[PDB]
Amino acid sequence: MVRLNSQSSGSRQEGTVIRILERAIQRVVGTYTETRNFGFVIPDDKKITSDIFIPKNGKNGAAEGHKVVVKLTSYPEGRMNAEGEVETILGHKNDPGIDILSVIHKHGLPG
RNA sequence: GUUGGGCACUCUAAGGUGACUGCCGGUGACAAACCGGAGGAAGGUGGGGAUGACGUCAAAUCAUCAUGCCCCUUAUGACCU
Repeated sequence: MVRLNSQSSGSRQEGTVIRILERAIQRVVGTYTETRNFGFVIPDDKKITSDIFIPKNGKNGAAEGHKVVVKLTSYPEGRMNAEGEVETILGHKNDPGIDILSVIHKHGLPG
């Protein structure tokens, strides 16, 4: 649900998200990255602007540069990013056919 | 510590070493960089003080001092209370 702002700064009508009724995204594919004490995953859907925090026990074997599926445990809240767990490792992002395989996982196509 | 007690530690202060993106992940010209690893007291210009250029104000000082020419020169010298 979106509240309608009285003033628009442009041609189109502006609005603010007041409430979330239904959550669409529950899985996110991306590229895993390893920091010192925690992971992240950079989402292939760039419409997800924020990097998904992976806690160290959610890594499940994912190395640097591996395309990974990630299940959302939490959503973003304030300035905190979304956290998750690596559900699947696809492989490395430079391996032939992982590009397409990443698509197959992004939509949730049958294996 | 008061005393014997080597003197360990601490302190004192001479002489050294120590940080360099050096090394390791990513990233990116395969480089630089950047992001984050470690190690270390210290992390990415260690932190402070010291040491700049050519400037102009005929800026200020003859009550720092000195000073060419003036003036005072039994006083514009000097001494006391």
